[PDB]
Amino acid sequence: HMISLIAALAVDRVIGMENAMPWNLPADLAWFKRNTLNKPVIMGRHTWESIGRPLPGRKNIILSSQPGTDDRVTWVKSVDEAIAACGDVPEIMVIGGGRVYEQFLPKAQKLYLTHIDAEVEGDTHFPDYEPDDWESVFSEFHDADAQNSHSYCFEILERR
Ligand SMILES: NC(=O)c1ccc[n+]([C@@H]2O[C@H](COP(=O)([O-])OP(=O)(O)OC[C@H]3O[C@@H](n4cnc5c(N)ncnc54)[C@H](OP(=O)(O)O)[C@@H]3O)[C@@H](O)[C@H]2O)c1
Ligand SMILES: Nc1nc(=O)c2nc(CNc3ccc(C(=O)N[C@@H](CCC(=O)O)C(=O)O)cc3)cnc2[nH]1
Repeated sequence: HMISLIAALAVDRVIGMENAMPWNLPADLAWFKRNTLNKPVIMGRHTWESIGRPLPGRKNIILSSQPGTDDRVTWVKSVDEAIAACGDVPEIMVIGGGRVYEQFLPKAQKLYLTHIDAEVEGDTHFPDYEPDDWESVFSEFHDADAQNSHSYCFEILERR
């Protein structure tokens, strides 16, 4: 199989602020849905709380060292257990946040990254990955518009 990370990064790899997303980009949330639908998604407990409900049409797997508090999703206590709980699927999507991205990046073969042209204060960052390890296989830039207040670029990287 294959482990992929998907994330949206503002300037300086900022991904979060006070457990929220510090921007509003519906085209990027649409890209997120398109690339995770019908796949298992692994997330940390903070990100589970920031989303606030199960993502429909996906197997939601939550990492936490503590007992689960919601039977609509699957709770696991370690990275290996989270991968196992995904079953035999072609692609596992890891959807953050910072702590969880850092643990799965060495296992990932593919990164789905949106680069957002936005300056935001953040307390959470995407991990600092070695660019030599990754080949860009897809890149699509979009200007800001009436629905998306920042320009953004969709990128898919495959591990070399
Ligand atoms: N822009 C994006 O693409 C994106 C993606 C996701 C999230 N975010 C932002 O990221 C921020 C949250 O990221 P975060 O780094 O603060 O927290 P996180 O990684 O979402 O969750 C961290 C928690 O997950 C659990 N956990 C992680 N690894 C574990 C392991 N190996 N074994 C057991 N439990 C484990 C622990 O929960 P316990 O404390 O219960 O043990 C830990 O406290 C929020 O601001 C969110 O908005 C942005
Ligand atoms: N590219 C990317 N952008 C993000 O905003 C993102 N966010 C997370 C974590 N946070 C969230 C927050 C909300 C939703 C969400 O509501 N998605 C719904 C609505 C899709 C839409 O609005 O178009 C979904 O069904 O996927 C997903 C992830 C993880 N990876 C990401 N990856």
